[PDB]
Amino acid sequence: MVLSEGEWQLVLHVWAKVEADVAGHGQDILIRLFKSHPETLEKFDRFKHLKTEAEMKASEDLKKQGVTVLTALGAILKKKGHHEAELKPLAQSHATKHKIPIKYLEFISEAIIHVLHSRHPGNFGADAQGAMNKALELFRKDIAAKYKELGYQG
Ligand code: HEM
Repeated sequence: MVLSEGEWQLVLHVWAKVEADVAGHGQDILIRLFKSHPETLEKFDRFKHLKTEAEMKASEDLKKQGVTVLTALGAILKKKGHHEAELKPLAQSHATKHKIPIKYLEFISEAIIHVLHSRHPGNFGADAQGAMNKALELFRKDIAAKYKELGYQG
């Protein structure tokens, strides 16, 4: 798949809004993820013990990982599909170190779209959400194909 320049623009516009508060959005997304798909929290050795949303919210470690996730994602989106270099190390660690099934990347994709919709209704209408969704689908597709080359699930 391939996004048009129109589509990239919709994604980068809402993204520029996200980047006004990386840590806040990170936290919101990860929390959404953990609340919606609690099995995912188990993958995080450092924060697997967190029992409630309040505990999630007060975790400095959780807030650091949200910033890490978003910074890496942002760098990929800003590539506008030319992300081969960035995907390599992410695919390797997620497939062989962390062991993250594609299914889990679909779950965070869902948390991403949920938070953007909630926080940026003005810049996240139906066309922008379509474009975001295509952007993440490309990402997931390309990561799935690297998983396969690495010898893991796809
Ligand atoms: C938006 C898709 C994702 C991005 C861009 C992302 C990015 C990253 C980055 C940049 C790191 C640190 C470097 C590394 O280990 O490669 C990281 C670590 C990690 N990721 Fe992700 N990740 C994503 C999805 C997920 C999901 C869905 C999970 C689990 C459900 C996951 C689990 C982990 C874990 C367990 C680590 C190590 C945390 C620690 O330091 O113990 N990742 N991720």
